[PDB]
This record gives sequence, C-alpha cells and structure tokens, in this order.
Amino acid sequence: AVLKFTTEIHPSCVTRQKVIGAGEFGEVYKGMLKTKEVPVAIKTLKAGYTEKQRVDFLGEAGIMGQFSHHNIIRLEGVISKYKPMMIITEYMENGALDKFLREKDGEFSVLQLVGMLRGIAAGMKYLANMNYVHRDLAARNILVNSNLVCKVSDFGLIPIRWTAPEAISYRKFTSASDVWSFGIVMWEVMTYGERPYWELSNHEVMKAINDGFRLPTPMDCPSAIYQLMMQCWQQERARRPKFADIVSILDKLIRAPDSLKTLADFDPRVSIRLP
Ligand SMILES: Cc1ccc(C(=O)Nc2cccc(C(F)(F)F)c2)cc1Nc1nc(N2CCC(O)CC2)nc(-n2ccnc2)n1
Repeated sequence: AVLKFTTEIHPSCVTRQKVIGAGEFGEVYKGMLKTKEVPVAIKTLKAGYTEKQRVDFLGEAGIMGQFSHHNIIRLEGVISKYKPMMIITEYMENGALDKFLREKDGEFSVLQLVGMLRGIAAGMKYLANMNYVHRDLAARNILVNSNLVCKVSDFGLIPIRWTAPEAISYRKFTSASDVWSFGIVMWEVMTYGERPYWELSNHEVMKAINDGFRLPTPMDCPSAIYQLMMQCWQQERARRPKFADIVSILDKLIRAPDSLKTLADFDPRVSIRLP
C-alpha cells in the first residue's frame, strides 16, 4: 500500500549512465527510461541496506508518487521487486535553481523571476495542504525545466541560513518554518543565487536574526516582493503568511505587472564620487 500512487518499472527498461550524487545507501545516477528513451534520475538502494533504510526509501517513493503537481518533481516510477531498488524521476537539463541562476546572472526579466517564485509557492502550497513539511526548502532543492518551470524536490542534506528560528531552537518544523525558508528562496532568486548573509558564520546569522536583523533588499527588487519576503521572516511563527496568501499575492502582482515597477531602495555598500 505504501506504493499505491507509484508505477512499478521493470529493470530492463532502465539504463544507468553516470553517477550524479549519493543517496543514503546507494548512488544516484543519470540514466534513460524506455516505455523515445526519456532521460531520468535514478536513486538506488544497494545491497546491505538496513530495515530503517528500506522503510525510508519506499516511504520516500510512496510520497513522491502521491504528489501530482506542476511544481513538484515528477516520479516516473519505482523498482521495488528487484535489486537494487530504485526511485526514478524526471530529469532537467537546466539542473538545480541555485547553480542555474548563478550561471545566468542578470539574464531574466523581473516578471520571469517573480513567475519562478509563484511556481515554487504553488508547489509549496500543495505540499503544505497535503500535510507534508519539507524542512529543507532552498534553491539547491529546486529543479528548472526548459520552460523555466520550477519543481520542488528534496535531494537530501545543517542549513541554518534557510531555517526558521523555532526549527533551529527547538526542532519545530512546520509549514510555517517552510514559509521562512521560502522567503530565503525569494531572496536567492532575486539576487541570482547570492549566499544568504554572505560571509557571516552560522552563529553570527542566528545572533543577527535574534537581534531583529534581516537580509536587505536585493538590487532591482520590486517593493512588493521585498515586503513579502520580510513577512515570511516574522519571528512569531503565527504572524507569517500561509502559502495560500503567498500564492495569492504573487498571482495578483503577475496579473497586474505594473505593480512590480516600484522598486525597493537598495542600500549601497559602496558609493562612488564622480562629477
Ligand atoms: C532520484 C531522485 C530521488 C528523489 C528525489 C526527491 O526529490 N525526493 C523527494 C523526497 C521528499 C520530498 C520531495 C518533494 F517533492 F516533496 F520535494 C522529493 C529526487 C530525485 N531526482 C533527482 N535527484 C538529483 N540529485 C539527487 C542526488 C544529489 O546528490 C544530486 C542531485 N538530481 C536530479 N536531477 C538533476 C537534474 N535533473 C534531475 N534528480
């Protein structure tokens, strides 16, 4: 029953090509799937895995099969009847959002960037409504397709700089701590992948946040977008927007795009005197 929303794939339909990462107990590969061949990512569970690892692996496949949304990574299927077991997802040539924006600095319009954020927010609204707390939302966990559509994923791992204070302090992870993380993602997108808090150490980040400091506005950032990320970073969990509010706000800004022309004042870190 754990695999009720998943398609079982026969191993003869899968070819593994290059290792692209590691799982908890097995490699992740780029490969091809027959069912004209479709590129896929393939996470394996290799011989010797523990009972806990098997339960976590098939549980991961199960929840991924349950999710069916434009802005959540698509599960092609699972291999559970043969060894090694496999989780097989779609593949994106553009890759992860953090590296994508750092390699494409300044190449998009404000409307394109805000559209990315709306898609991420819609995927998160779906997850939260499905009672799934992500716990590791960050641009590194978002894939970008060749239509610029962002797909929330979870590639596995402490992301202090993305994590809400209550989650750091007492391990309270909820959809409202995911909203904090979403605010950080907004900042990542609007800066083309800058490092949150720059060179501050993890301890310095937490000290600054506890003292009320917040990331300053990105350059060229719509006022409404900076205001929204600031609301995501309310210290009091209950004061943060829900994902439904975030989607609604972003939709309204996109549909009346003149709203995005008003920019938040950027605080220069360096002034040049010239005549
Ligand atoms: C195979 C695979 C297995 C699981 C997941 C995953 O998201 N599970 C997940 C679990 C809980 C909640 C959610 C959810 F949806 F709620 F968020 C999602 C993604 C991929 N697929 C994949 N993994 C990678 N990795 C993983 C290893 C890492 O080291 C390197 C990157 N890369 C690419 N990839 C690259 C370019 N195009 C596609 N695809």
